[PDB]
Order: sequence, then structure tokens, then C-alpha cells
Amino acid sequence: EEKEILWNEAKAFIAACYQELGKAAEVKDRLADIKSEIDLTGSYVHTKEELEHGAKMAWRNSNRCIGRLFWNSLNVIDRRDVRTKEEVRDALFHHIETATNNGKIRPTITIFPPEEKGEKQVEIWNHQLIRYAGYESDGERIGDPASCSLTAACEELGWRGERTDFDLLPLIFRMKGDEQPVWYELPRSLVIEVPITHPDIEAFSDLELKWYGVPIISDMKLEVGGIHYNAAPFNGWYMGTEIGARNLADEKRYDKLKKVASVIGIAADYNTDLWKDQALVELNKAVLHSYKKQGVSIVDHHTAASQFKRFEEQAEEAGRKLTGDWTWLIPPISPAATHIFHRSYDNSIVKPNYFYQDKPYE
Amino acid sequence: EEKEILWNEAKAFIAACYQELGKAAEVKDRLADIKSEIDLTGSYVHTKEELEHGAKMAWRNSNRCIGRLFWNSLNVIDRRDVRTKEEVRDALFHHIETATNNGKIRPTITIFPPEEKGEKQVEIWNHQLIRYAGYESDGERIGDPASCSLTAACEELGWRGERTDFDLLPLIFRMKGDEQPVWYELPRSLVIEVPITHPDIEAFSDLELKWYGVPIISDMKLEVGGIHYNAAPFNGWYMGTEIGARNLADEKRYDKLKKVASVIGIAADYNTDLWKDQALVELNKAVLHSYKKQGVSIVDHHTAASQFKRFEEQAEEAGRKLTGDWTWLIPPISPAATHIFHRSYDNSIVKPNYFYQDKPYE
Ligand code: HEM
Ligand code: HEM
Ligand SMILES: N=C(Nc1cccc(COC[C@@H](CN)OCc2cccc(/N=C(/N)c3cccs3)c2)c1)c1cccs1
Ligand SMILES: N=C(Nc1cccc(COC[C@@H](CN)OCc2cccc(/N=C(/N)c3cccs3)c2)c1)c1cccs1
Ligand SMILES: C[C@H](O)[C@H](O)[C@H]1CNc2nc(N)[nH]c(=O)c2N1
Ligand SMILES: C[C@H](O)[C@H](O)[C@H]1CNc2nc(N)[nH]c(=O)c2N1
Ligand SMILES: [Cl-]
Ligand SMILES: [Cl-]
Repeated sequence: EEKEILWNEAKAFIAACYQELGKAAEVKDRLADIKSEIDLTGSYVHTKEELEHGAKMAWRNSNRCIGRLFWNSLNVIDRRDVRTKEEVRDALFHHIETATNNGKIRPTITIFPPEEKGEKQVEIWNHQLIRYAGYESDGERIGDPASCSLTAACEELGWRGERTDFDLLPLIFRMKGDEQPVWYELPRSLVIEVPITHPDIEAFSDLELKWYGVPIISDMKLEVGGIHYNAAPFNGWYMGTEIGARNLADEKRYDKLKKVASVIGIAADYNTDLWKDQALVELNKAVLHSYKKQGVSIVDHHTAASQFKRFEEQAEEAGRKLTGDWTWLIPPISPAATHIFHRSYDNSIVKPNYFYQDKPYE
Repeated sequence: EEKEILWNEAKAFIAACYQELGKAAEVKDRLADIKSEIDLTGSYVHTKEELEHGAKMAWRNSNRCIGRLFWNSLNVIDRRDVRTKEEVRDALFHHIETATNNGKIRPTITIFPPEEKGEKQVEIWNHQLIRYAGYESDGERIGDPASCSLTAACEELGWRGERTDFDLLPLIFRMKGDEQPVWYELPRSLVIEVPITHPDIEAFSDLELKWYGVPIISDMKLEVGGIHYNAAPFNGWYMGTEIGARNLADEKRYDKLKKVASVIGIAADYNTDLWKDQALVELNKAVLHSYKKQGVSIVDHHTAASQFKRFEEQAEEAGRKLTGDWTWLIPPISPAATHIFHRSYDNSIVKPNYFYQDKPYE
């Protein structure tokens, strides 16, 4: 059954991929080679063209992503050649540097060796390559609560956080054959952070908020033609609401709305005053302003939905079925001000795609 | 098949209804009577208790409604006795008066004779008993675009609107046996309207916005135990976002955000300024303020979600399955500031319930 799933997925992917690449005539001979390779080795190896286009197709198929207009300009870095933890670390350091690109963010994915017998070659523990630690003990909450369990796991491995609200977690990953992951501190010169200030309200800096420039998701599995790339960190740029309406706002994250209300000079006493809504708008204006001022890429939710509409039109004109998750595509502020809110989307799963996988800790 | 559907639906409803009413022992004899009645007449007649509780269950089962905490205090008016259009008109006038209750809105439903052979006894054309007309011709848009087709149909029946932005549509309904509906102008003394002003920004009244106090949905079918009450207008009070984030804001409704931006003194030039979001917040603060100032019931989305959470807890403690439509329950502004956004809901259809039915015009 193993190899059968593999061969069926391989067939569908190659045919589709080669169609899109105008390599339709080469499908027959390539599939034959693959059939042998699977027969003899239990798996097959993607060409650089297949791997690159596969990762792009996977992005294009991500139902929850509003940023898909730009799927075809994804920068694919092939690191299937890595064998050592020093090589993995340096590849992750490099991904951060080249994706950051001095603020002009380049959507990038680095692809490590794939699973074999469902056996991982490289196992990344980080949720994102750059993320803040979280601590909770005896009433005392510090940092990002979403990072509490990973932070606790790192502190089992000999690492110790400073316990500021913005400790950078180290890279943490395990190699096949090793019982424990290794950890490496991020060189701070590689990490761009943005202090949050407001265009009009000088007091806003009293909150001493900041966020990191580049979200690099490092815990999802990229699946291409039956091959499971469990280690394939990718990044785009932020949509501002992710930071302003969720990471800094959620009660189970940084929970800053009451403090925002105070510094913008409004009462946080009555639901009917819509103080949370107003705080959310000003915090979100501040985030966009700050990223712009710092020269770091970011998109607002209005422009992002406008781009997503173009992606819908592109799919229709290319004759491709469009899939999407309405519940994730709508932005968490003013969703009815976007076209997304007013239509529906088929949430069918199409491969290649990115998938959740079980955490190696907890 | 007709009567079979009826008998099966009747059985399920009576058993459930009588359970809830502690009338469990009376189920057997009541179902026997019903079986005879269906056998002989092709239908059955609800007791006043059944009808009242049925309408309440139908509200409780409305997946899209955030206001369901209060399902058991619904005021049910039984007008199955009506036979003439004067009686229907006076019943609708009365519903408006008693539901309005001088501003202290009473959730009410008036129930007219049900369908027979799928044959309507009373056919209501209005979407809501109180609603503004809409006109569109030669570039010129006036009033509420959502009312354009009904307005056009009324003007086929001898009625003529003043063509202000807030013309009250007349009541319009058809009696069984009549080929055309009749129309009646609403007595203005019955209709409370609220001028929209802002608590802090005096210029806001320059927009000359207003809305009506009581939304009374008059085009949905109430289904109870296999009986189809196609004419059963109901009302609650508004959640403020319905007026501020949708009726006055949508581009295909009153489309007021650019004018809001201007009167609150902000530019409407850059997406990154979040001017639409800020305009939405101030317009929504204004709506809540104005309804409160006028002594007309309204709820903000934060309080409404807080009430809905209690409804969820009530269902769990009563041992009832909770059903809901996440896509409708989330408010159209700051949805992630409500608990609703962060959980999921089973969207299964449970009866009794309210259902869409085909419009009698267009
Ligand atoms: C170019 C800039 C991009 C923007 C602005 C963007 C925007 C977003 C946003 C706002 C989300 C929702 C995240 C959340 O609410 O937590 C999302 C989800 C997602 N994006 Fe994108 N994205 C971009 C690029 C990419 C790239 C380069 C990939 C992969 C190659 C990708 C794949 C995904 C996936 C898989 C999800 C779903 C995550 C999940 O289910 O947990 N996106 N995107
Ligand atoms: C007591 C105050 C009430 C509030 C604040 C409330 C709130 C709401 C809101 C905000 C919606 C969504 C409407 C939209 O977006 O267009 C809704 C939908 C609904 N409500 Fe309620 N509601 C209330 C009372 C009632 C009552 C009394 C009934 C019936 C007896 C009812 C039945 C429904 C139904 C059927 C829908 C769905 C309409 C559709 O699918 O088009 N609600 N409610
Ligand atoms: N939900 C489960 N697991 C799970 C638990 C907690 C968290 C998560 C994953 O969180 C998804 C989101 C958080 N909203 O992750 C952040 C994210 C994902 C994708 C894009 C994001 N933003 C961006 N702009 C980008 C990053 C990289 C490229 S673009 C940001 C998953 C399950 C439980 C049981 C079965 S599945
Ligand atoms: N959608 C269809 N029909 C359709 C077309 C246009 C409009 C509609 C119905 O609109 C539903 C909404 C508009 N958002 O109606 C307003 C509404 C409904 C329910 C509650 C509302 N607000 C309230 N607070 C209340 C009113 C009465 C009691 S509470 C307000 C239905 C279909 C097309 C094909 C199959 S179904
Ligand atoms: C397509 C989508 O279902 C549609 O825009 C819905 C979204 N959620 C909604 N929710 C409410 N309360 N009212 C609405 O009219 C809508 N519109
Ligand atoms: C339960 C619900 O699906 C959950 O709260 C979702 C809603 N939509 C979302 N949409 C985005 N973009 N990100 C999220 O984390 C969530 N959370
Ligand atoms: Cl994030
Ligand atoms: Cl309405």
C-alpha cells in the first residue's frame, strides 16, 4: 500500500507539473523511470524543476492563504544535500538572511531531505525560525504564551532565556540518529525587528512594543507527488492584522488592547464605546506605519484582499479550480470591507500542499 | 409521501415539545388524535402551547442567530384566525406597535394561517415590515439598493415613492384567491426612527443619516412539526454592526464610509491608513450612541457575543446539542475580539426552524 500511494501520487503530480511546464511529451518516459526507482528503492527523487514547481503548486493550493497571487515567484532553495547539523544550521541562517534581504522580503523556501520510511532526516522543532519565548509560572506571565511549551522544552536542553517579553528562541532541530535536538542561538545581526510607534500619537512608544520582521514557518510538511518534505521552512511577509489584531491583541497572546486604549486616551470601561475596536484600529495603523518606516515589507488587509481577488481572476482565466478556506481568508478586522467576506470558497484539499504534522515535543 | 412527511415531522416535534414542557405522558394520546386528523383532513392543527413553544424552539435552532440566549421569552401572537386583508393589515400594524413598545423592544412573532396544499393563505411580499425603498435609473441611485426590486413591484401596484433616501415602503401582501397583492402605507406614528449622531463629533449630523428602530423579518417560513407557517413575521432588536457595518457601510447598500471619513476629519486616500476601518468604528459608535440616546433597544457585538456564550453554556447544561453557523455568528467588525471567532460550531439543521422561501415577485 505504501508504494502504491506513492506511485499514484507521483503519476498525478508529474502529469500536472509537466503540463504546466509545457513538458507534456516527457511525462511517459519520466513516469517509467520513476516506476523503476520506486520498484527498486521504495521511493523516487525529484528533479530540481519538479521540486521547485511542486513547492510553488503547494503554495498555490494553500486554501488558508490570502497571499497566493505571488505563488509563481517563490524562491526555492534546494538543500536536499545536507547531512550534518552544522549544514542544517547554516542553511537556516542563510534562509533568514536571504529572505530578509535588508527588509525587502523575498518569499523563500528551503527544502531539506524528505522522509524515507516515514523516517525524518531532519526534524525541526521551531514553529517559526524567528519567534519570541514565553514563560508562565506562579501567576507570572512573560513573553509569548504561544511559545510556552517550546520554551520549556528548550530549557530542558541547557538553554536559558533572559525572560524579557521578547527573547529570541534559539534554532532547535534533531538529526536522524540523534536522540536529542541541538540548539543554536540566532545571530542578532540576522534578525530585523520593528519597534511599534504610531504616526500621530507620540505616547504609543511608551508601550515598548516590537515585532520581528520575517515570519518563517518551519513546522509544516510540504508534500509533493507522494514525497514528504517534513522539513521545508518557508516565509512570505506579514499582513499587518496578523501582528496588530492577533499576536499583540489576543488575550492568550500579548493581550495589549487595554494598554493601547490607555495610551490613545480612551476609556476601556463600556462595551458600547467600542473601545476594543478603536484600540485594534490604532494598533493596526501603528504596525503598518512602523514596518513602512523601518523599510520592512508588509501588506495591509485591504491591499492583500485586492491582490487575492486578482489571484481568483488569474485562476479562472488559467482554467484552474480555485480552492479556499473562507474562515481563514477573511481578515480579523473589517472583514466585510473585503470582497472575500461576500463570496464563498470550495475548501477541497488539492496536492501538492503544506500540511500540519505532529510536534516532536510536549 | 406528503402526509407521511407530515406524520413523521409531527411525531418528532410533539415528543420533543411535550418533553420540554413536562407533558411527556400526554404524547401518546395527542399523537393518536393527530394521526386521525391527518388521515381525515390531510393536516393537523397545533394547540396554542405547541405553536408558542414551536416558535421558540425554531428561534433556538436558528444557526445564524447570535441573539438566541433569549429564545424562551419570545412573545408569540396567534393570528391563525385571520381571514380578511383588513385583519392581516391590522395584525401587522399591531405587531409593529407592540414590538416597538415605545423603544423598549419586545421580541415578538405574529403567526398567520399556515399553508394547506402548499397553498398560501396569506403571502407577505415585504422583506421586513419596516424598510426603506430603493431606486436606480440612469446613473441615479436613491435609497436602499437592496429594496430596488420590491420598490419596483410596488410602483406597479399604484404606489409611488417620494424618492428620498429613506422612503418607508408600504405593507404589501396577497390573500389566497386574490391575483394581486394589496398595499397599505405605514402610519408614521407607529414607526420609530433614530437620527444618527456621534457622541464627540458634532459634524456627524451633517451626513443626515438615520435608521428605523425595529427590524421585523416578514419573508421567512416558520416550520413546526410539518406545518408550514409561510407568513409569520418576527422581530428582535438590532445588533449595532448590522446597521453600522453593513446597511450603512456596504458598497451595495448606503455606501457611506467615504462620507464618514470626511466628517471625522481623516483622509480616505491610502489603504495603509486603515481609513475604512476607522470610519467603520466611528460610524458604529455613532449608531450605538444614537439608539441609546433615543431610548431604543440595541446591543453591541461584544455584549451580544457575551450573551451568546451564555446561550452555549445553557445548552450544555440542559443537555442539548448546540448548532451554529460560524460564518454568520462572527460580527463583521473585530470578530477575533469575540470568543465565537475562536471556536467552531456544528451547522446541522434542526427543526422547528425558520427557512428561506421563494419571493412572490421578480
Ligand atoms: C508573500 C506574502 C504572504 C502573505 C502576505 C501571506 C498571508 C497569509 C496569511 C495572513 C495567512 C494566515 C495566517 C494566520 O492567520 O495565522 C497565511 C496562511 C498561509 N500561508 Fe500565506 N502569505 C504569504 C506567503 C506565503 C508563502 C510564501 C507560503 C508558502 C510557500 C504560504 C503558505 C501559507 C500557508 C500554508 C498558510 C496556512 C497556515 C496554516 O494553516 O496554519 N504563504 N498566509
Ligand atoms: C433579541 C434580539 C436579537 C438579536 C440581537 C439578534 C441578532 C441577530 C443577528 C445579528 C443576525 C444576523 C443578521 C444578518 O447579518 O443579516 C440574526 C439572524 C437571525 N436571527 Fe436573530 N436576533 C435577535 C432575535 C431574533 C428573533 C426574535 C428571531 C426569531 C424568532 C431570530 C431569528 C433569527 C434568524 C432566523 C436569523 C437568520 C436570518 C437569515 O438566515 O437570513 N432572531 N440574529
Ligand atoms: N490546530 C492544530 N494544531 C495547531 C495548534 C496550534 C497552532 C497551529 C498553527 O497555527 C497557525 C498559524 C497561527 N494562527 O501560524 C502562523 C502563520 C501561518 C502561516 C502564515 C503566517 N503568516 C505569514 N504571513 C507567513 C508565514 C510564512 C509564509 S507567509 C503565519 C496548529 C490541530 C489540533 C488537532 C489537529 S490539528
Ligand atoms: N440567499 C438567498 N436568498 C436571499 C437573498 C438576499 C437576501 C436574503 C436574506 O438576507 C438575510 C439578512 C440580510 N443580511 O436579512 C436581514 C436580517 C435577518 C435576520 C435578522 C436580522 N436582524 C435582527 N436583529 C432581527 C430581525 C428579526 C429578528 S432579529 C436581519 C436571502 C438565496 C439564493 C439561492 C438560494 S438561497
Ligand atoms: C458569502 C458569505 O457567506 C456572506 O458574505 C455572509 C458572511 N457572513 C454574514 N454574516 C451575517 N451576520 N450577515 C451576512 O449578511 C453575512 N454574509
Ligand atoms: C475556530 C476558528 O476556525 C479559528 O478561530 C480561526 C478563525 N480564522 C482564522 N483565520 C486566520 N487567518 N488565522 C487564525 O488563526 C484563525 N483562527
Ligand atoms: Cl505570526
Ligand atoms: Cl437589517
